[PDB]
Amino acid sequence: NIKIFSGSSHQDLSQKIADRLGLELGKVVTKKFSNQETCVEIGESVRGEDVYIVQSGCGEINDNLMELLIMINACKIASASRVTAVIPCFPYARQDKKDKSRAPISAKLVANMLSVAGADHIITMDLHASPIQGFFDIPVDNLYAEPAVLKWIRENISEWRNCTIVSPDAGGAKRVTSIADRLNVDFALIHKEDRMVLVGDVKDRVAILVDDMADTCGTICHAADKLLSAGATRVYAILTHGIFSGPAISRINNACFEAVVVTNTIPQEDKMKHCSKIQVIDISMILAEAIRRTHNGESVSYL
Amino acid sequence: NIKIFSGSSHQDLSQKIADRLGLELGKVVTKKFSNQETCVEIGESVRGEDVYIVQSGCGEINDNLMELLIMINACKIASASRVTAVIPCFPYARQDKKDKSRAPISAKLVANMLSVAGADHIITMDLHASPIQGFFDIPVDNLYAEPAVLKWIRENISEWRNCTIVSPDAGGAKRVTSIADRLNVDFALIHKERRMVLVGDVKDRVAILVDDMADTCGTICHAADKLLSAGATRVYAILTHGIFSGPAISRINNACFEAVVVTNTIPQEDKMKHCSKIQVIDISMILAEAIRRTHNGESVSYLFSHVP
Amino acid sequence: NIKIFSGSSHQDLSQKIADRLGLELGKVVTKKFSNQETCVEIGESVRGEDVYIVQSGCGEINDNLMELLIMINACKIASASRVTAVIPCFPYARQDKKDKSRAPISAKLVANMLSVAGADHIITMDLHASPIQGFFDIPVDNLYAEPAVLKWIRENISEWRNCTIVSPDAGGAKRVTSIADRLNVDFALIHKEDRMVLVGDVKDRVAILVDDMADTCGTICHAADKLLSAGATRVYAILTHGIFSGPAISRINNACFEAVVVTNTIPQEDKMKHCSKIQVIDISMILAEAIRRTHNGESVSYL
Amino acid sequence: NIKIFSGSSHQDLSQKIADRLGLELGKVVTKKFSNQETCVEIGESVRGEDVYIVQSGCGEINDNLMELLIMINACKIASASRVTAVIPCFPYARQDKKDKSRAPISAKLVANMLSVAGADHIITMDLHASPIQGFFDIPVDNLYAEPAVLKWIRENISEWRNCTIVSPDAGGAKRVTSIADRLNVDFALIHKERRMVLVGDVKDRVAILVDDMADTCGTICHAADKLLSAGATRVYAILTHGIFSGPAISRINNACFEAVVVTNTIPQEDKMKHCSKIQVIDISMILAEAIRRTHNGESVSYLFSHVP
Amino acid sequence: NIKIFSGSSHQDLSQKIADRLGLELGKVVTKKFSNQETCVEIGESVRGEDVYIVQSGCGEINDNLMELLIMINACKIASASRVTAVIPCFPYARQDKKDKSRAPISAKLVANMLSVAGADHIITMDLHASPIQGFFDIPVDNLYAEPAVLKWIRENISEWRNCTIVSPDAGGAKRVTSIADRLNVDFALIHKEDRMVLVGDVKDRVAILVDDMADTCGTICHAADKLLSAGATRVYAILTHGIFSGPAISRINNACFEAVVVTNTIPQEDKMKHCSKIQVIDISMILAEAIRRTHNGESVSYL
Amino acid sequence: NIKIFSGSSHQDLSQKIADRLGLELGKVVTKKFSNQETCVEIGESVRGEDVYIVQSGCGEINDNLMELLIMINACKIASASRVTAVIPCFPYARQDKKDKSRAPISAKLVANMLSVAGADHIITMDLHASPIQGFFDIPVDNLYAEPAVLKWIRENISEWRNCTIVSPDAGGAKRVTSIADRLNVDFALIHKERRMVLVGDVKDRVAILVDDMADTCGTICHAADKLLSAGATRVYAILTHGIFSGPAISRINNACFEAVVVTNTIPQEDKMKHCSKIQVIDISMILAEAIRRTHNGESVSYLFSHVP
Repeated sequence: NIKIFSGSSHQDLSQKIADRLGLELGKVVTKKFSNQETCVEIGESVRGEDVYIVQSGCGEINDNLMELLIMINACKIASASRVTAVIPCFPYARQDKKDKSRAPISAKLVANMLSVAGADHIITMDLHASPIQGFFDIPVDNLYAEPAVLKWIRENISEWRNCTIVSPDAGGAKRVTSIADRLNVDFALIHKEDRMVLVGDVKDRVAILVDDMADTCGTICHAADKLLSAGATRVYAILTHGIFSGPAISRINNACFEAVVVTNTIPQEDKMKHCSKIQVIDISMILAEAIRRTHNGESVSYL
Repeated sequence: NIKIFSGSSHQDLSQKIADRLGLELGKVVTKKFSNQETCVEIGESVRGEDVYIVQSGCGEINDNLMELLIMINACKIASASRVTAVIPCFPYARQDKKDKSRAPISAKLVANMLSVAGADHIITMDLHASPIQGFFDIPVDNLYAEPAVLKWIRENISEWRNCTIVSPDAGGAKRVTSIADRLNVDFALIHKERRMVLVGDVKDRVAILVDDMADTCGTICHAADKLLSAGATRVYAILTHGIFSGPAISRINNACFEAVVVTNTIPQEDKMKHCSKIQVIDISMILAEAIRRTHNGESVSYLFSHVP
Repeated sequence: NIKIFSGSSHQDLSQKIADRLGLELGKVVTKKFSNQETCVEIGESVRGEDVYIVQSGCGEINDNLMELLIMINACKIASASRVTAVIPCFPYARQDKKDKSRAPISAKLVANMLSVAGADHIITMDLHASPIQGFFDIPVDNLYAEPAVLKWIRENISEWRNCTIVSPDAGGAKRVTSIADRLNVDFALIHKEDRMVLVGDVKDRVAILVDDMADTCGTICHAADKLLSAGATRVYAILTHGIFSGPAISRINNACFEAVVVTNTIPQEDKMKHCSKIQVIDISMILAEAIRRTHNGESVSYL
Repeated sequence: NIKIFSGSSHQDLSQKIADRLGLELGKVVTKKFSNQETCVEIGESVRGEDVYIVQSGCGEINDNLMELLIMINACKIASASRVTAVIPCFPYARQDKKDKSRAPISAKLVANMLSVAGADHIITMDLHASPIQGFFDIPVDNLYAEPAVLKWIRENISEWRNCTIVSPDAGGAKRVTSIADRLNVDFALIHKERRMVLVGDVKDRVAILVDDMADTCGTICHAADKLLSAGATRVYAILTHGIFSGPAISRINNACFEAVVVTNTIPQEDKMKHCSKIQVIDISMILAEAIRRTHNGESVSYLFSHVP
Repeated sequence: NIKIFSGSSHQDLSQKIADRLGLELGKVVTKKFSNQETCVEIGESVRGEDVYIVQSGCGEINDNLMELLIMINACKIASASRVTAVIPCFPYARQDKKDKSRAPISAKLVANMLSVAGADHIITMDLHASPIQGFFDIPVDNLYAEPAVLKWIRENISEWRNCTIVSPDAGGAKRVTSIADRLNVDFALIHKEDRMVLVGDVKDRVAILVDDMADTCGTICHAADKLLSAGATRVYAILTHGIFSGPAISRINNACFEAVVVTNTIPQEDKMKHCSKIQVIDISMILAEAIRRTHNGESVSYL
Repeated sequence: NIKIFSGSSHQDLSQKIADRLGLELGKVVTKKFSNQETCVEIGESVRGEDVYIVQSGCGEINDNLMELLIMINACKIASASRVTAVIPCFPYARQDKKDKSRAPISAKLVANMLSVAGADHIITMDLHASPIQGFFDIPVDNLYAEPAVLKWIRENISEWRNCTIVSPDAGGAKRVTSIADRLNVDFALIHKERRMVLVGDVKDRVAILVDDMADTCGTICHAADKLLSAGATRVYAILTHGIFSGPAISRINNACFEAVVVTNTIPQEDKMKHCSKIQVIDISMILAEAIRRTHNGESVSYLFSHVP
C-alpha cells in the first residue's frame, strides 16, 4: 500500500528512508529538457496507494520545488489514494512575513502551490517559524530536531552542564531558551546593530550557536568572532538545515569552531570533504518513523 | 463612496475614526435574541460602496467576532463594492501555532472565517505574531503602533536617551530590538523558565517594558519587580492592546510601574476610573488615515514610521 | 475507529450518546481565558479515526459555535479521517432568508463556517426550515422528531383521535398539516396581524401547539390565550428545541398548558425544576443510532 | 457601460427590458448543433462592461439553462467587468430540499452551476422558496411581484376591500398573509391531504388564489371548486410565473375562474390565443428598474413595495 | 461495495456493463415534469458505496447533462464514498478553445460543472482532443478506441496492409498518422478551402476515413466523394462517437461507403435498421474492465 | 493607473513594451539568496493600480516562473486593483496532455499556480496548443503572431504567391492551413514516424516551415533536408518562440535554411552574434497594444489579424 519516491537527483536521504521501512524507491523517470524544463514520469501504478515524496536538494530551490509539485500532481491525477510531501527543509521558509516591506509572503505562496498541486498532507522538520503550519489547510506534521540536537550536546560537548546556548539573531530567542531550559544551562543572544551586540553570560564557558539555517554563514561567522571576544572558552555551531553555499564553506574553516553540527536535510557529503569539523545528525529514522505512523494511523506526537 | 460601521454598542473608536473623516456611522439595527443570537440589519443601502466595519471592544470575543462576521455578510449580499474589516485588536491572535500540542491554529480559523464571510481586505494593528498576514489570501495592512509609541517615549520620558527597552518574554525580541535601535539605546530580555531570568544591562537606567498585549498582567508585574531588582531606576510598561481582564487592575495598582501605557484598540475609559496609572495613546487617527488611504489608493506604508 | 467528543460544559446528551454506543467521551481539555477566548486541546490521538462532535448548549450560542468550530479544526489538522458535526439544534437557523431586509443569511454563514473549519458531514435534527441542507456542499443527515412527537401525543393525550394541531405562526402550516395528517386529526393556524387571528376548527377539542423552537415564548404564550378564547377544551405545547431564556420560564407557568413537551437538544434539567408541566423526549438513541449507521455505512433513511 | 443580452430566440422580455432602458440587445450568434449542442458567439466586445443576461422563456428548461451558462462563460472569459444573470423564473426552484426522499437539492446545484460558470450577481423574481438566496455566495436580488399584484387587485377587483386571499397549499401561507395584511383583509388556506381542506372564512367573499407558479393547474382548479363550494362569490387565480404546460389550458378554460392573472416572466402570447381568461402583468419595468439601479448603485429594495 | 446506475432512458450500454461485472443496475426513479424539469430519485442507499454513473444518450445533450449532474449530486449528498462519471462521449467536447472568437470554452464549463456537482473521477473514451483531461482537477481515465479500431481494420478490410488512413479535417493529422503507423500503411489528409483539397497518396488503394465524431456528416460525406475522384479503390468510415442526427443517416446511404464503423457510445440500434453498411464495435468490456480496475486499484494503463 | 514590471534582469522586452506606452518600468529590488531563493521587493505602491508583469526570457524556466509567481503575490497583497501576467512564451506549454503516459499535465499546473498566486488575467502569444485558455478560469488573451508572420512573408519572400506552408509535425496542421489560406497558397505536412514523410506538393516552390517554437532544432533541420529532397527551391523556417538551446545554433548554421525567423518573445541578441541566419520580428508593439487595450477596455481581438 505504501510507496516512496525521491524527488531529485538526490537519493541519499530518500534511499535511507526506504531501507528503514523495507522498501524500494518507486520507479520514476525524471528528465530536464535542454531549455531547463522538468519532465517527470511515474514508471508504475500508484493507484489506490499511499504515496510519499521526499524532496531532492540538488542545490537549486526552484527546480526542486517544481519537480516536487510536478510529482505530487502526476500522482494525484493518477488516482493516488493520498499524497504527502516529505519536505524536511521547507522551501522559502524565511519569507513568512512582509517585514515592513511590499514583500511577498513566499512561504504562503509555496503552501498554496503545494496545496493546489494536490498534496493532502505535509511532513516537515524544524520549520524556521512554526506558524507555517497555519499557512496550510491540510494536516502538517512538523517534526523536531530538538531531541536529536540535545542528544548530541550531551554526548559530544564534555563541559555542557555549565554551557551557554546562543542565538545568532534577535528572532531566535524562543528557540535557544527552550534548548537552554532542557539542559539547565544559561542562554545568551546576539543582535547586529553594523556593530554586533551580545546579551547574556558567556565568559569562560562553552558556547553553542544554535540556529535553524545558515546560507552565506555571514551572520554565524561574525557571531563566533564576537563570542570569542566576549571570552567564551570554546565555540560550536548547530544548524539543522545546512544550505552552505558560496563563501560559507571556506568561512567555516577560517572560523574558530571546534565542531559544526548539521542534519542531513541537505546532503553534506561533498562538503564534509572540504571541512573536517562538520558532523551530521541522521534524521532518516525520524522521517521513516513519521511515515510509518502516518500510514498506520499511529501517534506521531511521541516523536 | 466610503461607509463606516461599528459592532455591538461599543461605538467609541468607530465614532472617533468616523469624526476624523468627517462622517457619521452607518445605521445598524442590532439587538440580541434572548437566545444569545445576534440579529443585525443594515439600515441603509451599501450598493457599490466602499464599506469599513470596525470590530467593537465590548469584551465578549466570540460575540464580537460573530457580529463582525454577520455584518460582513450582510454588506456583501447587499452588493457592496468592497468590505474591509478593520480589526485593531485581532481576535485569537495568540493561537497561531499548534505549539507541540494538539491545538487548533485559531488565528488561521478566524482568518478563514473572515474570508468566507465575504471580507475583501483587512486593516489591523501590531499582530501578536506578524505572520498572520500569511493566514489570508486577501490583502492585509498590518499597522505599527511603534511610531506612536516612540513619540510617546521621546516626550513623556526624560531619560529616554539612556533607557533600556525590555521584552517581557522571548517572543518579543524582534520587537524590542527594533525600537531600541530607532531610539539608539539598549535592549533587555526577560525569560520565565517555569523563575524569570534577565539578560542585558538595566542598571541605573529607566526600563521600558514593551509588549503586544497585557491580559492578567501576571508576567508584566513580575517583570517590573525583576527589573527593579536588577538595578533599574524606574519601570514603564507599554502595551498596544490593553485587555486588562481578571486581577490585572489589582496587579497594576500594587505593581511598581511609574505608568502603564495602552493604545485605545480596547477601550480604557472605565479602567482609568479604577486605575490612575493607565494612560491612553489615541490610535484613531492612524486607523482613520489607513481607511482614507485604502479608499484613495494612497500609500498606507507611510504610516509605518510616521504619525499622522 | 469511532470517537466521540462533547463540545461544551454540557455533557449530558453527549455522555448519553457515548453510553449507547459503548464508548467513553474523548479526553479533551477545554478552557476559557479571562478575556473570554476559547482554548481547546484534544488530549488524545484522533489520527485515522472517525470523529463525532456533539455541540454544547451552555446557553451561549456564539461560544458554543466557536468551540464547535475550534474542535472540528483541531481534529481536521490532526489528521482525523472524517469529522462530523452532531448539532441537533442548528445555530442561527432562523436567519435562512433576508425577509425584505438588508439582513444576513446567517444560516448560510454558519454553514460556510462549519465547512471551512473542516467538517465533512452534518448530523442535525428537525431544522427550522429544510433548505438549510442546501446551504452545505457536504452531506447533511437531518433527523426527524416527527416519529417521537407522534408517539408522545398518542401515549399521553387521551382525547387525541379528535384533536387539533395548531401552528403559532403563518410559516408553520407545512409542519402542523403533516402532524395532523398522520394522526387523522384536524389542523388550525394562528397569524398575528398586534391582534392575533385563528383559522381552523378548535372549539371543544384538545389543542396542541407544535413548533420547532420558542425563545421568549411571547408568541406561543399568546397563542395559548387565543386558543382558550376560541374554546378549546385543553391546550398543549410541543417545542422540539427548547431555548427558554429570559421571561419564558415564568411565562409558561402563568400559562394554562396541561403539558409542555420538549426534546433534550437543549438541557431542561435546571428548568424542569422551575416548571412541573414540562416533559422531555429523549433524542439520544436517535442520535446514537444515526452515528453508528453513518460510521458503518448503513441506512439512516429508516430513522 | 451597460450591456443586455437574451437567450435562444425568445427575445420578448429582453427586448421589452432593453426598450425601457433605451438600448438595443447585444448581438449573439447562436444556432444549435444538430447534435443538440448549443453554440454561442458574442458578436461584440464586452471588455470592462457591466453585462446582463436575461434567461429566455422558450420552454426547454435544460436547453435554456445550458445556454444561460454558456453565455455567462463567454462573457467572463471575454473580460467583462461583471456578469449578472437576470433569471425572472428561476429554474429547478421547486427542488430546494431533499424532502425525506433521497433527492438532489437541484436549486443549490443550479446555484453552484451559475456560480462556477462565472456569474457575479443574480436578479430574480419571487423565488418559490425565498431561502434560495442562501444557496449562493454572490449577492442575489429577489424582486417581489407582490406590489404589482396588489396594484392589480385594487383596480381590477371592485370587492377587494372585502375579499379573501387564498393559499392553494400550506407552503404559501407566509405569502398570502402578508398580502392580506397590506390590503387589510382576510386570508384562507387550502391543504390537499391525499382531498382538499380549507381553513378560514370565504363565505360571500371574492376569493383570490395567490401562488408562485402554475404548472398543470391540477391544484388551482380543484381549489376553485373548493372555494365556490365553501361559499366564495367568485374565484380569481394570481400567479407570478405562468408555465401552463400539459392540460393546464384545458384545466383553465373549463375551470370556474373569473380570470387567471400571470406576469410575463414566461411568455403568454400564444397561450392567450387559446385562453381568453389569461391576463398579463408586465414585469419588464420592474426588471429594467432593477438592472438600472444595479448599474448605478441605487437602492433596488425600493422596488420591494413600490411599482416603478 | 460497487454500484452502477444508468443515466437516462437509455439502458443498453449500462445494462451491458452491469452484466459483465455480475451486477444489477441501481434502482432509480427518473421523471420529467411537464415543464421539461428533470426529477431523479435514488431508490436505494448508496452510503459508503463506490458509485458509477453511465450517461444516457437519448439524443438530447442538455437533458442528458443535467440528469448526469443531478445524479452525481444526488449520490454525493447521500454520502456516497466516491462518485465517477462514466461518459464515453464527453459532452460539448468540440468547444475546447475559442477559435479566434468570443466563444465559450464549453468543454471547460462542463468539466467545472461535473466537478462542482460532486464528481471525484471521470471515465471517458477517445476524447475529441486530449487536453480535456487538463480541464479537470480530479483524476480522468481516458480510454482508447485505438486498439478496437485497429482490430477491426485488420479483421474486416482484406487489402489493408497497403491501405491509406485519411483525416476529414486539418485538425485530425495526429490521430490518423498514429493509426497509419501501427498498421504500417500510408496516411493522407483533407482540408476544406468551399473547395476540398487532398494531400497524400490515395490512388488505387483502400481508403479509410477515421474520425472522432460526425454530426451532420456534411464533412465526411464530401470527404468520400473527393477520395473517389482521387481514385481510391474503395472507401470506409470509422467514427468512434456516432451522433448521426438530421440528414446524416440518409447522407450515408447515398454515400458510397462499403462500411461505416462506429462504437456503441451512442446507440445505433434504431439507425442500423435504416442503414445496412453500419457495424458497431462493442465498448462495454473496455468500460466494464475500466470500472473493475478503478474500484480495485488495479492498472487501467494496460487498456 | 497602469504599471508595468519585469522579471529578473532580462529587461529588454519589458523596456520595449514600456517605451511604446510612454512609461518607465516599476522599481523592483530583486537579488537571489545564495541559496537560490529569490527575493523580490516592489519599490513602490501599487495600491488600486492596474499592474502588468512581463515574464523574463533569461533562460532558467523554473527560476523565471517562481519569480513571476512571487511578484504576482507581492502586488496582490499590496492591494493592486488587478495583476495581469504577460507571458509571451508560456512555460511548460508542451506538457498539456498525459499522452498515454503517466505524466503530469504541467500546463494546467502552471495555470493553477498562476491562479492561486493571485493572477487576474493572462496575456500570452501563440500557445503551443491553444486549448490552454481552457486551463484557466480567469480570462486569457491568446495573441496571434500570425498577422506579423504573414506581413513578414509578403515583403521578405518574393515567391510568396507560389510558396508552400509546411508543418514540421502533425500537430501544426491547423496552424499551417489557416496561414496558407490567408495567402491563398499550398500547404504541406511532414510526419516523423520513428523517418520523415511528407504529404503535399513542394516541387519548384519556396517552402516555409511554420512552428510554435524551436528548441534543439533537430526536427526543423531534418525537415529542411526533406523539403529540398522533395523538390523545394529554398527553405525558410518561421518560429514564434525561439528558444535555441543545446546544439540548435550548430543545427541552424549547417542547415540549408535561407533564413530562420523568430519573434522576440525570447531574446535573440546574443544568438545573432553567433548566427547570421536569425532575423527577429519585433512583437513588443503587439504586446504593448494588448496591454493598452486591456486597460482601456478596448477590443484586443482587433490584433488577431491586424498588425498595429
